[PDB]
Amino acid sequence: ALKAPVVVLGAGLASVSFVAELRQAGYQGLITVVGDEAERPYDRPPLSKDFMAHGDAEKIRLDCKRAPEVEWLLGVTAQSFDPQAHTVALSDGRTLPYGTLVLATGAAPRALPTLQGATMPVHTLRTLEDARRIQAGLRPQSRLLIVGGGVIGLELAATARTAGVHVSLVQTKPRLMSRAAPATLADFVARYHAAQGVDLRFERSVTGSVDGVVLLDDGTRIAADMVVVGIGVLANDALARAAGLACDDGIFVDAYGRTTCPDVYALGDVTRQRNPLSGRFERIETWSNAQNQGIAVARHLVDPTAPGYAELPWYWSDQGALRIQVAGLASGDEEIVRGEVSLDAPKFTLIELQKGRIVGATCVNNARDFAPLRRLLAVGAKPDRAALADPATDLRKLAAA
Amino acid sequence: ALKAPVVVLGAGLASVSFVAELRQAGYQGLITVVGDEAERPYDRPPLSKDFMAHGDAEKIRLDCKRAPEVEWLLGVTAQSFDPQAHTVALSDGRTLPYGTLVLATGAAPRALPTLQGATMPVHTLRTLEDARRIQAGLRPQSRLLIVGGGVIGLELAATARTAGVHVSLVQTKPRLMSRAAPATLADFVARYHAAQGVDLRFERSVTGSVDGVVLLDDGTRIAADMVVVGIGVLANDALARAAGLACDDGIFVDAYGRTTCPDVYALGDVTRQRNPLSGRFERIETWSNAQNQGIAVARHLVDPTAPGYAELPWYWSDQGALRIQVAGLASGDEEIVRGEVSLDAPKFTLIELQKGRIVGATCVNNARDFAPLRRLLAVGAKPDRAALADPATDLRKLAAA
Ligand SMILES: Cc1cc2nc3c(=O)[nH]c(=O)nc-3n(C[C@H](O)[C@H](O)[C@H](O)COP(=O)(O)OP(=O)(O)OC[C@H]3O[C@@H](n4cnc5c(N)ncnc54)[C@H](O)[C@@H]3O)c2cc1C
Ligand SMILES: Cc1cc2nc3c(=O)[nH]c(=O)nc-3n(C[C@H](O)[C@H](O)[C@H](O)COP(=O)(O)OP(=O)(O)OC[C@H]3O[C@@H](n4cnc5c(N)ncnc54)[C@H](O)[C@@H]3O)c2cc1C
Repeated sequence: ALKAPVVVLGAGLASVSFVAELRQAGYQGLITVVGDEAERPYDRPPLSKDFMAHGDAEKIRLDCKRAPEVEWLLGVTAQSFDPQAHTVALSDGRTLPYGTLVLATGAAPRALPTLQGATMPVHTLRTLEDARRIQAGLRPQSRLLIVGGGVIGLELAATARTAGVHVSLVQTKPRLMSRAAPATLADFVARYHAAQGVDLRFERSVTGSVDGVVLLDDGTRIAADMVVVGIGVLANDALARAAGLACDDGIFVDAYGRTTCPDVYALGDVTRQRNPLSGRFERIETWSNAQNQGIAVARHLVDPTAPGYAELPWYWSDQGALRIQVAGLASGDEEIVRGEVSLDAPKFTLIELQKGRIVGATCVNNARDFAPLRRLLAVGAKPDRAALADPATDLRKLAAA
Repeated sequence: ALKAPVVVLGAGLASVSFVAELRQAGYQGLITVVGDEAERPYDRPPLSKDFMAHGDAEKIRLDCKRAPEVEWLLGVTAQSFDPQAHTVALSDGRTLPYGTLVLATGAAPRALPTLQGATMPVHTLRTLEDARRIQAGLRPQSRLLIVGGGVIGLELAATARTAGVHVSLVQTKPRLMSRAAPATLADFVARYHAAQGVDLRFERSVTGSVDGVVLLDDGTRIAADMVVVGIGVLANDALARAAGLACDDGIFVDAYGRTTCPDVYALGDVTRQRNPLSGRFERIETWSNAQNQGIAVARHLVDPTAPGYAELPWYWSDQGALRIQVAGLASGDEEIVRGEVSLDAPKFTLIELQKGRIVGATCVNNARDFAPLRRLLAVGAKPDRAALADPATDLRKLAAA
């Protein structure tokens, strides 16, 4: 089952969380981690947040303390693995044996085909190197165009506006945060960004670019000094595909993290896995999944009596004055709005229900509500809906009881 | 790898094909097949075709000759399996041990929620029992309503019209055969059925039924003596789900038929698997997949040097005077029409191309063209497109050369 030695491909959050849990759970055999970035393992959420603003990479490193006795091969790329021979081929000419192989290779930004031959700066934002490159171009009064209205693009928009950068944003869908964000939240977020001076363009797509100017499918133009593309990510599943594992923009895994290849597991952004709320497979793209799935897979490898991964999805986003938290599903058959939705000191909570059962929640500038809502969500609570609306109600009381 | 004894759950085409290939490839260990239907293994395509018309089940049995030394437990249901203990629990109180378990449990017709409490005959068409029940109600001059415009519904429509039954058909999508059929084919097929007296209703859905009359979402009614629902199927993946395998309306498998659980494989209609043409995972619902995937998985179990499953998708449908064959993808960036599309002695070929490469083909009443087209499709041929259109061209010549 858990056969030594353990080899993990990728040295991001999922990998670090996994190897720390292996050690904490009592596994004492070899652990070797192969990471292609020549960087002390680091967390990505700061890259479009405080790092983009203040630039200190020594504030964003992951804690590998709970992972003693691990050899981290940084700056080296796993090029293939042979699941029959139980070996991994590295870019430095070495080969690693494994008893258990764990693919934690994450995902990479999708390129925008229409900007392939661009002769102006076009960047994506995934790595520390990416963040440093973008930051170097955030000149005050310069013009930035962001393609894509997902959370990372919006976080960059906010950061850029704070830095005195003019920002335009092109979104093909009619709303921001089209993936896993309630419409009510998305509409409010657009109003917020518009009020901060972001030039939002909905239902437009980029058709190309010429001499520092981007072209749109409504026949118009947007001049910019830099483009940052953020239209989503694609799983880094090439090694799995080549080795014969089941993959489709993501490695399919069960709740134990098992791939279709015996002795090969996968975790984090690279996986396509069951969302327990929808009961469908999806590629989850969140910090909490990377950490939680890594921990759960490790725990069950060391102790097979442990349950499989079962945590429900959630994320957060920091966009200027908006501290956004979202859990579960973006929609059901009912939304309850707790508080007023207003640009004047924004503070509200949304609750999504399905036939009376909580299936999702949102908090904007209300961290205290979010924890009890996630507990109610976890057990599929069916609370009195007037109480959920009634601002006199205390959610922590409800969650404990 | 291939560990004896072998246990297969399900006794349909995929199972029979798999166990016959195990024997032909030289595996001599135990094989036991558990089949819930108390029927000599039989093929399903005749059920909406010649069987529905002539009623002789002894013309539709599968050949288990190439599968000697197999114990077939007919009329018994596998209730669960324990992948740790390597056992299967049967409905008759017995337990089977396995070295290799193969899930070939197929799929079952989706029920129509709006007809759940119906007080008129409502059937689906999957099994021999289903076919016999429907056939018993095909009284001449009776009225049949079919819900769903997939191939099986259309085959039943044709059979019913031939039997003198009045037929109406409700399809929610704007075209028939919305799944994997080129629009050009679908439009022609509608014209054909309309000309044979089928009352087609597009872009309508069933909202309910009252006293022998079905209600539609345009506020209208259709009276019928029998409803046959054919809005698709759902994978029979309950045992896999309960045992912890990765599933999502279908058991995920790689090209070797491996599930996420070691020593457990899956084949046929129950699987979600890579379509090599699209490069995406899909649940394939075809006779050729059931046979071909079963054979390929068996071959590779006995001989691990054999390639994984690699066949490209295709199916056929017999609808009255229309002998339809479809291979590959329903669309690309180009369609070439070979011949005239006409209700007067229908006979034509479609070819779908993507950047010059053949990615799909259709033949209506032209079996001789279909085989060379599938060969061109298999190697991704990029033939001269004027020649593909030019009716003077011989496709068999092209395929050999
Ligand atoms: C800018 C940014 C902001 C974000 N903000 C938030 C947030 O506020 N909240 C939130 O919920 N989530 C956020 N996320 C998402 C989050 O960070 C991811 O879900 C998380 O990084 C996934 O971790 P991972 O370990 O699975 O993958 P990764 O972090 O991508 O780590 C995988 C590593 O493996 C490497 N690798 C790939 N292939 C190979 C190979 N063949 N050999 C060796 N190494 C390889 C990769 O280069 C990478 O270093 C953000 C992400 C970004 C980029
Ligand atoms: C009416 C009809 C017409 C068709 N026409 C065509 C056609 O012209 N061309 C074409 O390409 N395809 C056609 N098909 C599709 C085709 O027949 C299927 O793709 C094929 O039957 C799939 O084979 P299978 O072995 O995977 O599944 P199945 O045939 O469904 O066999 C699975 C068996 O396992 C049984 N089972 C399920 N669970 C258990 C359990 N727990 N224990 C024991 N047994 C279990 C099932 O009841 C079933 O008997 C048609 C299908 C139907 C129903």
